[PDB]
Amino acid sequence: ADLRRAVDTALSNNRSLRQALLDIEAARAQYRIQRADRLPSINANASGNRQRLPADLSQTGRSEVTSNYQVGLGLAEYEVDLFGRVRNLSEAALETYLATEEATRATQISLVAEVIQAYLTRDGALRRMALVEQTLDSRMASLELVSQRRAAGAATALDYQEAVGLAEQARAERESTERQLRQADNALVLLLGTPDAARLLPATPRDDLMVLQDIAPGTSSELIERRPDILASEHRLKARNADIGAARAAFFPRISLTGSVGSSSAELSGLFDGGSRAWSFAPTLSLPIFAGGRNRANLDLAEVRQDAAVADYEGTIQTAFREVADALAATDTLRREEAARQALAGSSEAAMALAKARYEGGVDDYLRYLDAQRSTFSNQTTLIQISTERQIALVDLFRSLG
Amino acid sequence: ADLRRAVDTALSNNRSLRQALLDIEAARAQYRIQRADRLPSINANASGNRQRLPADLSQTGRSEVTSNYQVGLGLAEYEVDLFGRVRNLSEAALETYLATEEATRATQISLVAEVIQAYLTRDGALRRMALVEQTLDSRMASLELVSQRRAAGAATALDYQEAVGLAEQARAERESTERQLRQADNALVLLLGTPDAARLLPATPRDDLMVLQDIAPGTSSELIERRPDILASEHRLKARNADIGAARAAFFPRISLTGSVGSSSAELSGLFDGGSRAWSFAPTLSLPIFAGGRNRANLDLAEVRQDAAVADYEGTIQTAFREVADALAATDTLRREEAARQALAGSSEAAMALAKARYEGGVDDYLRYLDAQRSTFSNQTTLIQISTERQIALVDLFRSLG
Amino acid sequence: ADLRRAVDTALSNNRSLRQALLDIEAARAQYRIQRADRLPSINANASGNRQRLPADLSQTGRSEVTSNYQVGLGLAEYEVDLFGRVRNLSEAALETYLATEEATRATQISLVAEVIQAYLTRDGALRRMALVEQTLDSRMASLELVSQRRAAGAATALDYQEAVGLAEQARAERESTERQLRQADNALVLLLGTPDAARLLPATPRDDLMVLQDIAPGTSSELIERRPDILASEHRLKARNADIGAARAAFFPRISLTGSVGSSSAELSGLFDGGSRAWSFAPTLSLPIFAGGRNRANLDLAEVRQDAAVADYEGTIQTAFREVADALAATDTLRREEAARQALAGSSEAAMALAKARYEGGVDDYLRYLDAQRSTFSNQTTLIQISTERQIALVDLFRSLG
Repeated sequence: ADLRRAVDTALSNNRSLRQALLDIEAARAQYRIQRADRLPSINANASGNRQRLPADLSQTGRSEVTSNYQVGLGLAEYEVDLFGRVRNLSEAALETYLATEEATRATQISLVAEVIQAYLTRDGALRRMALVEQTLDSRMASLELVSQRRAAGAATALDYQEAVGLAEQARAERESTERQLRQADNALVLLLGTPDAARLLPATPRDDLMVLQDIAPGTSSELIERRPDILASEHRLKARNADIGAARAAFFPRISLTGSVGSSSAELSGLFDGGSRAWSFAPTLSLPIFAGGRNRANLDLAEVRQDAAVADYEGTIQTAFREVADALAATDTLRREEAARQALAGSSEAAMALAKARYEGGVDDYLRYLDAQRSTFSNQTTLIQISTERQIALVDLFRSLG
Repeated sequence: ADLRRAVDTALSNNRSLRQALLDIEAARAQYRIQRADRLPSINANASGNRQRLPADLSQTGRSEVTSNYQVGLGLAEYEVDLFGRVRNLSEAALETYLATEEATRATQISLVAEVIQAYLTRDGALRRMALVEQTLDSRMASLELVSQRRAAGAATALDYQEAVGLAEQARAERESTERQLRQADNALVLLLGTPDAARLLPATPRDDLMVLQDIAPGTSSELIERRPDILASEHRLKARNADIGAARAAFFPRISLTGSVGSSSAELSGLFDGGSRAWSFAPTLSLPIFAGGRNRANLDLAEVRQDAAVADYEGTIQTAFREVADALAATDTLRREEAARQALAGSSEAAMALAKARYEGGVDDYLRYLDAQRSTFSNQTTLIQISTERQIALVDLFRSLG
Repeated sequence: ADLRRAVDTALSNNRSLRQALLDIEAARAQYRIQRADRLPSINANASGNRQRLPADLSQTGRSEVTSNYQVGLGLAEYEVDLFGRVRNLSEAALETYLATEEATRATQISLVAEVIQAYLTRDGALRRMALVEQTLDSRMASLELVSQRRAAGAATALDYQEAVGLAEQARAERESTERQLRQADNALVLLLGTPDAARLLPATPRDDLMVLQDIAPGTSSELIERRPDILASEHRLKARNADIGAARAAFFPRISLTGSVGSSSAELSGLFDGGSRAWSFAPTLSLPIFAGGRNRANLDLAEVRQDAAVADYEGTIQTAFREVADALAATDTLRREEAARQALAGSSEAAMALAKARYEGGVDDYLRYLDAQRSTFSNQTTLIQISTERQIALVDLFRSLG
């Protein structure tokens, strides 16, 4: 329940997700930029050229100056396309935008998985703190009791020293778990991206289930169509195919019309006089009859780049298969390992029942009971470690499946 | 033996390796592109310009219309190079291609190293599974025996509980080793890059020698001459020197030759008529007498980049030296460590022989013999871990030596 | 004291630091390139064009050939700016240079941190070697003593075997510590960057204070004003905020002045004749009245990029906060953990003193005294790991604080 709230807070507030969404907007931006090329590029051109062979003659000087002033609209190099290398670049940018969309979706999924994993780590750390704190209390009781035994003379100073060492070891273990818990809290507050994230998280552990325990892997073909990074690789491959199309179109002759319409006169005063509405059409065909590789090696470059995109697609698919298979193996083995560790914890708890029965029966002293307590609580905390690690493995499996 | 088969399968099928050779074909294509600039670049130009000062007059209107149609060949701004800045870019691309060749060779070497290391890890994991399976069988034997002793009343429930806990601990250990083995298989499958990779590997481990156990490091100068990434950095430094040459050439005047040949007429009907075989010839000397840093800042940028390439080359040399030194230290220490661990395993085996002699002699019960079994089994698997890690260290040493 | 010498050697000699400094020189050069655009770009242009409708007529042929030769200076497209898009690019280059300065400062401080951490690791490894060497000596002494006891028939071969195994385990531990020490030495010599770096480091550990033990974190705002990476992110944000200004200026009309001055003649002989001193001076107003998204998408791309820079700045702030919080938590918990471990080491020391008193008193065996020595040396060496890790945590806290 709180996982959903934390994930919502992250998606609303995490900075890396905002960066990814802005990458989305920028991909749309250059897609629009490239798409603008297909449409006419007409601009208002107001140019005045003063050219003359002798010197001086400024501001209507005494010479044969020709001062042309061309003011009007100009079609700035339209490229009508037989194959649409402009169009090829256009849907190449479109494929880049789609790949960016898939990549941002993958980043969102990864951020959610990190949030859940850090949450689970924090919960496990809280449980381990309860366990280690009460184990240190058990060691303190044992140390005090051995201290009384030595004071009464029934114990050597060596036993007091070893009890002191055991208490120190318990303190060091508690310090290590405290450090782990603080690191987990800081990681969570970073992932949530809000300075009040320490207020949105519960202060105590709970035994409530948080993530679904059984997840069906399905087939590899389904994973191909659902995992975002594979989709991103597919879209990049499509973009590289678009680049191959552009390179192929570059072979063929390119025809461009340069147009203009406006006024022109030999003097500035006649700029807005009748009879100067000039125009210029200039269709031009360029075709390199011998490229020398200038156009060909571009084609081979695009070809090999598309092949590299194919290889990248295959490699990403294989990596995703590797990752999901690892997650499945980890989840299965960890389910069995947690079953074994739960059986072990139950065994130590049975030892608790027996040792307590003996102690209350006056057969075993308090030292044996406390030793049993420490044993069972060590077993319980090494159970919590495995449970947390299994939950993290489940989250990784969910992330891998998309 | 099967290691070479796995390496062949990887080099034939690995997707990242195919990506590397595709990067080499791309780099070669890029060099071809840059080399095409040195050779003449002519193109067939067919242009028709129609211009007139008043408006309308479309399709031979009544005015002083000026229509020009030029159809023919044209040399598009040849740069006659006194310093060969085009040539400088040429062998800069060539050095980039050679550096990419060295980098791809290094990637192939790394792929081989990972394949070998993963395969060794799989072998060690198989041995560890044998070890842990028999350790768990020992634990269950002792558990059943203690269960019988409790049933007969000769043992407390505490002993039965601790035997249960030990069996659970062994089961958890077996689950951990199973997880490790599955992950190793998955990594090997990914490295081989084929869905049938599980058929190219043996289901059982072998004690045969696998990789050469002693490798001579030689001298540092040799490591400079053989290691592929060092060669890549050297070729990149040579490329940066060629860039410095190009920037120096940019200071000097450039001779730009532009020419054309074809037909020109005032009307469309007269394009293919006699007496229109026009031609152009326009050499140009572009030399910026005051660059303002436009050409000088390019220069110290190139010199700074060449110095940075020098620093990178030295840093890569030092990194390779660190890697080979680390690999040598690891190999030596691990040889001695495996000697110690083999001595320890032999010691546990001798203790096994003595405990078995006692048990068959009727002096020690079965529990002591089973305890000796578990002890020797743990020692033997700790030996296998060191042996596997030493093999991995040898492979890392080979990889770092090129 | 030797830390200052080592870090000075690093800054003088480390190849990655020299790489960063050459990166600053490159960034300064790239800014000089961009700043050169604001200033006039004049060009000594010497061009000769020969064009005529019929064929042949080369070298003063018999036709209407026109041979125009222009030799002289030329102002190559001065862009007088109403908003300063060139000025905006200059500001962007300056911001990039400042960001690179902060990044290089960050690389320097990180290099210092790694040098100090490696040096601390080397010192701790030396202490651990002393400890493990004497632990192994104790194991060999116990092994010899048990061997002599067995030879006299007072011990079973089982005790000899277990003593042998213990000695082997101690040897394996010694090999592991030797490997760690060698790796630390190699890392240190790589960080220092000189072949004679191992000459510059002492071969013995020392107990003096090494870095300041208490460091005050201060406020978050102060860290915002001191950490180099956050300053680099701020400068990159400023660069993008100049890019958005450049894109905004791209909307507005831009004026270019193309000028020239020199000689013109219809024949080569008359190039240096009187009255040929010609010139041209040509306003051009370029303004796209209908961009079609060509400029508008550039504008929103700049907006999106600046927003992404804002997100980057915030994310880096949060990352720095996470790092300093982790460092503080680690330092505090590690201070308490080292206190506990020192108490434990003192406890084992007192236990060894008691065991020695008993042994010299003839009550305890030499085996008991040797075991007490081994226990105290194990506690003392596990103290050194905590102390070294605490020192490394302090260095990390210093690094994260800038």
